[PDB]
Amino acid sequence: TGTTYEAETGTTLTDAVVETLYPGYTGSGYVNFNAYTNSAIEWNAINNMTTGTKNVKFRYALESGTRNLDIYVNGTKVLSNEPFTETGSWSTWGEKTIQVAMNSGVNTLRIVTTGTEGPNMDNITVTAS
Ligand SMILES: O=C(O)[C@H]1O[C@@H](O)[C@H](O)[C@@H](O)[C@@H]1O
Ligand SMILES: O=C(O)[C@H]1O[C@H](O)[C@H](O)[C@@H](O)[C@@H]1O
Ligand SMILES: [Ca+2]
Ligand SMILES: [Ca+2]
Repeated sequence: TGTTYEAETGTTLTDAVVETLYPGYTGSGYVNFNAYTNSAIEWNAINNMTTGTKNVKFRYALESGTRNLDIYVNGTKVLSNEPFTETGSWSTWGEKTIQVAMNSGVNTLRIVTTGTEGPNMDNITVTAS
């Protein structure tokens, strides 16, 4: 089952805001990226039992188009312009899973816009791959 970390709480936001306009989110809301570039969500407390490759499953909404995010783990960029494809509606919450290396113990993960803005981001769920 893993751990789910909400996007809206327990994070640091840059040019991004907590929003509740579209229904279906988990927790208290979701995050809306505001800037086409350099908007960010940083999770500061991703807590793993083991070091290894993780499945990081983003729950997100994206009415149309593809939007690409840079993905950092423990301060190092590890995915460049990773695509988030459309869900069809701002209240259609889809899932996208990436496979990235993380350490045991406490880690950080930061996702950043790069020129196409971002999906509305609900949470991430991290499991061992
Ligand atoms: O070590 C791991 O990968 C897993 O550790 C578990 O305890 C966490 O609940 C899960 O989120 C991590 O993916
Ligand atoms: O296209 C976007 O990024 C934005 O479009 C609308 O403003 C929508 O209400 C937002 O939730 C979304 O973030
Ligand atoms: Ca937005
Ligand atoms: Ca949420």
